Amino acid sequence: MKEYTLDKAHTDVGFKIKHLQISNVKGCFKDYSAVIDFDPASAEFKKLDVTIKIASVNTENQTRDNHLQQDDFFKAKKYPDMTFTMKKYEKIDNEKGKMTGTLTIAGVSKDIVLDAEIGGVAKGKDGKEKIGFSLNGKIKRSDFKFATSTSTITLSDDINLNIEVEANEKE
Amino acid sequence: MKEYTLDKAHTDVGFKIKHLQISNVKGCFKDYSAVIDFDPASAEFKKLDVTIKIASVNTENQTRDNHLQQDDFFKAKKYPDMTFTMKKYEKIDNEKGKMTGTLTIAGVSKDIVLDAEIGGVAKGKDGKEKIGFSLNGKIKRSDFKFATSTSTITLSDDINLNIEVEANEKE
Amino acid sequence: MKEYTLDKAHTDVGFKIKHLQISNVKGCFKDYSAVIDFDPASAEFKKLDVTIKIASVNTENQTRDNHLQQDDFFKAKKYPDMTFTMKKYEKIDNEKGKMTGTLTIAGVSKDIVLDAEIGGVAKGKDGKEKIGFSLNGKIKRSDFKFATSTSTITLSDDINLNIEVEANEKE
Amino acid sequence: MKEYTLDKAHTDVGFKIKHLQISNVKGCFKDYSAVIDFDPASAEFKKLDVTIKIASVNTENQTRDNHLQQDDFFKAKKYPDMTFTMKKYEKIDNEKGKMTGTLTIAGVSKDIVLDAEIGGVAKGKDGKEKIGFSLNGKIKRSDFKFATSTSTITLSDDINLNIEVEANEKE
Repeated sequence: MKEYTLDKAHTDVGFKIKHLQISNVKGCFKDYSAVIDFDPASAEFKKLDVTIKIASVNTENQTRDNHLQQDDFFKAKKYPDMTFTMKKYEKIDNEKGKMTGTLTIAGVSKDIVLDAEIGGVAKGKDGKEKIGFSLNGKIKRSDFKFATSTSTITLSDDINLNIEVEANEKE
Repeated sequence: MKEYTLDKAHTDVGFKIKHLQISNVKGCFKDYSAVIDFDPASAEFKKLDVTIKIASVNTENQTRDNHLQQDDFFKAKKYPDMTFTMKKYEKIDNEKGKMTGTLTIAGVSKDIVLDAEIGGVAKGKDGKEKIGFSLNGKIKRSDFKFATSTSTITLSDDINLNIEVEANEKE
Repeated sequence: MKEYTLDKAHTDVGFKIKHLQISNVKGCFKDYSAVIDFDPASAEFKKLDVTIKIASVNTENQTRDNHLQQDDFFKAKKYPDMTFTMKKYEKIDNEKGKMTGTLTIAGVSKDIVLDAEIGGVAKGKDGKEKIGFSLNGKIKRSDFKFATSTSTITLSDDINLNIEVEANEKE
Repeated sequence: MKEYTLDKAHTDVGFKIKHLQISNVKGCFKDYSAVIDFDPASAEFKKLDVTIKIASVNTENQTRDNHLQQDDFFKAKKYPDMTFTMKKYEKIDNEKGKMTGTLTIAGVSKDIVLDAEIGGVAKGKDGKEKIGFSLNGKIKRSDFKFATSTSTITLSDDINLNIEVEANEKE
């Protein structure tokens, strides 16, 4: 038997413990097209049709973006683009209305409601029109059989859409 | 009715989705004392008794460390220190043995097994002894009624102990 | 050395593994009062004020109901009842409208939107009026600092309200 | 405007909220073979080699068992059986020892340690030998690239082995 004294400098009294952390993935699409018909006399949308290139996704992370394109997500090879087609705008007042339309994600289509909020209608610098509005709403991955392999525990079943639009008149 | 064209520069086609991520909290204690009795003739521990100042915790994060001291964790005001007392060392070979002892966390005591691995026995520069060994083992929060408020989902019930020791002879 | 043969009848080749499962808690309140003013000429609500006795909760489970009354949830001793007060009904059509009101949970108050769906307006058997409608909407625990101790991982931050009402005229 | 009174009998003041629950899957295998060489003079194992038919899994649930056989788990078509081969038994005392061996799950092989606990050595009714022992240890899914598609959040990375054996002498 012999007695020792720790060398505190090369001793580590250590532990490891596993925890969960919840976080929002925020993202946009860099490339999309839209057709916008709007009547400032009555603050009603007449036609709103959007096409989004799945390829142009951006969640501030290079390799998750690539991963989004694969079979367990978008299947961008087979289904390059997602689309929204307005079917009905039901006015609440000049600032607010309920928009109903058909969303299509990887070939599966469902009708969704978005909350339209008109953040501002104007005549621009040059005397030609502008508008600024938002579309907001929650859709469920499950309604679109989207990313079915991934559990609703790991990744939320709810996707929150925030479409923020500025837009100028045509020709 | 009037037709518009998105201004892609001030338009954001955006989404938010919640996901979970698992991660290890790694930590040590900066301040502890120990008594170490070891027989290099037989590579057996004879006495190993450790006291750790809960206050000296470090998980590379200032405000979690403070939080660790509160009621839902250590209760460092009431129970300033955690202690380990060896009761039995059962040798496997010169490199390996099973250590049994009493761990006390916030006044609750349980007997635990650690896996002793002797990483090296030597005579130092000055002809006085040194040893380097590790103690490893898993303990359960639940066995110590520790952090009972926190679910075993958020934070794992299993804590992994890694004690890495270098140590020199006495007097 | 000696050779043995398993007795398959008293041998168990076993394993244990921990998994997570997501589930909806569904619940109602057995005891509440309400004041309902509604104009069948225009299908507009005029006044809707509800008081719910927290005590009368029911989630098909005896001991969770008790637990709901405690500090980490409702605090029913201090705050026996939750209340809803309509501030505005904005009509969409005769079947649908957006209801805005003040919800109060344990003394904290926030304005919420519910989706009113009029499932049917009638003159009853006896020539006196009836109506059947639903109020639906999502509120966030966090907006009401509700059950703050419980993580948004264990229990969802989103509560989904489904108020299903049948109701007859007065005097 | 007109005033109504709830019909409490056909009114439901309801809510839905999502929570997580952690649970142990307990399971065994109904069909396996083993070779057991053991020396009661010294309480040492000499050879222990086990083959388990993945097909014979049982987790008290019909359709999860089927699911276990598929690509995201066992791949029982390609890899019908898992195997354990003892490489070393290191004795602690007559009741306890550390067993090291090669586990093979779906063609991937790793060396694992089990804790042998001899629950009893005897001469049976007929004067022929019996033994009762347990093998216990934790293995990591990740070490065997097992069920890689499933997150370590949904399903724990740690599998706990409990092999409980009764066994009689040969010929």
